[PDB]
Amino acid sequence: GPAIGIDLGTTYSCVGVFQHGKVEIIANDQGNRTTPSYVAFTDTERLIGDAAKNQVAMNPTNTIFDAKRLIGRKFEDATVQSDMKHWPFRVVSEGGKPKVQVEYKGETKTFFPEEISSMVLTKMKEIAEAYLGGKVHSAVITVPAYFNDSQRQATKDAGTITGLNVLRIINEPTAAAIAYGLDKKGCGEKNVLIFDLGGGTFDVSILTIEDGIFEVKSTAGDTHLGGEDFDNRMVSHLAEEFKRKHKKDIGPNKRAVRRLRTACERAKRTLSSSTQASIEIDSLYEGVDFYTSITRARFEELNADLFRGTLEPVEKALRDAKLDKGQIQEIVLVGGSTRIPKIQKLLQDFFNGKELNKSINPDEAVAYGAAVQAAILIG
Ligand SMILES: Cc1n[nH]c(C)c1C(=O)O
Ligand SMILES: Cc1n[nH]c(C)c1C(=O)O
Repeated sequence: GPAIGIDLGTTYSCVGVFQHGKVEIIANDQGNRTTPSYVAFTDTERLIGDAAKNQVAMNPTNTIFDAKRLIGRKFEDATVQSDMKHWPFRVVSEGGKPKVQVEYKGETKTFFPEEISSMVLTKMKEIAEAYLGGKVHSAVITVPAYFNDSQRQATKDAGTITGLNVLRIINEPTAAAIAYGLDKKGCGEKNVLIFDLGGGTFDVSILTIEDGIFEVKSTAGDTHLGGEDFDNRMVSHLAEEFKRKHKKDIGPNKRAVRRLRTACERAKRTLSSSTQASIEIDSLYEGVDFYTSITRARFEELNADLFRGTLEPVEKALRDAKLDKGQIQEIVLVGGSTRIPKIQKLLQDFFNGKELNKSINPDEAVAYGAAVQAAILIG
């Protein structure tokens, strides 16, 4: 082909290739194995991916993210009207469809959600082409299992605009199950729970798999819960610590809070493999450094409700599928937040000690399965 898989994610995207019998997940030009689903418009240029996310603080009204929350919807939809209230960018209506409105080269422009997503897809396509050489022609692109046909078709339109032959739109939990070979493992029916906790969304899906055929039995979750919520908890804790030690409230100061959040995001990643993380911020406020450290136990304490709370969508997906938790044959971890040991422990204890499918980087599992599926389709 080449055989290409794209996870077009709400805040991050991932691209993989199936080559010499195996998947390789592809790092972008900054060496990052996942790429922000971000597009920024400036006085001179259109930035995509890491370049767009890196200047977001400097240009928030013209930096688009979350276009996946708009794609395939109507402007009048309850979710659109609700989501709009939390974005720093303007959303407007054209023929009843939402468009983002930005400043670009000193003029006002509007873009359909599939136009922003096509720009993200083009960046993923060029990432794959730098890695492979030559041109990428086709891709499997994934969507959430709860997406309707307008959302699916608008995702496909993004691919068409990019100039990709979209071989198939497949469900994200389905691609994760394919990554683990669960359609080929021990071939009756398998009940598979996919536990997908990303940066800003939480999706639980129950699939059945039989003779290589997938059926979505139930979906549950929280469309506004992710890793960013855990970082908010750490930011409040550490802002209070800075106040206690240095008698300075950084709360009213946008830059000090943003820099604290950057340190907290990085600390949280380290806490997935170490029991402590060090914060090293130079001149956080009024020339006062903030060098400190945080333990894993403290991180878990600050997030006790949020982590334990992820089991309620698990219980609801089971009740909707009319399954007892003992009837799940496979559990798959997806999304960067599933690396958190306390989340893995809670999920494993809920499932009476059952081992978790977790050996694939969870932020890459969806693109990994999409790349396998692409290989099958091109043959
Ligand atoms: C680049 C690119 N890919 N898709 C679109 C719509 C664009 C653009 O217009 O810049
Ligand atoms: C990487 C990483 N390690 N731990 C976490 C929570 C992540 C992530 O990507 O969110």
